[PDB]
Amino acid sequence: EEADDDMGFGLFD
Repeated sequence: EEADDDMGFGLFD
């Protein structure tokens, strides 16, 4: 899955 756009926390982590 593509999600390497600066993101990762309490939401989809």
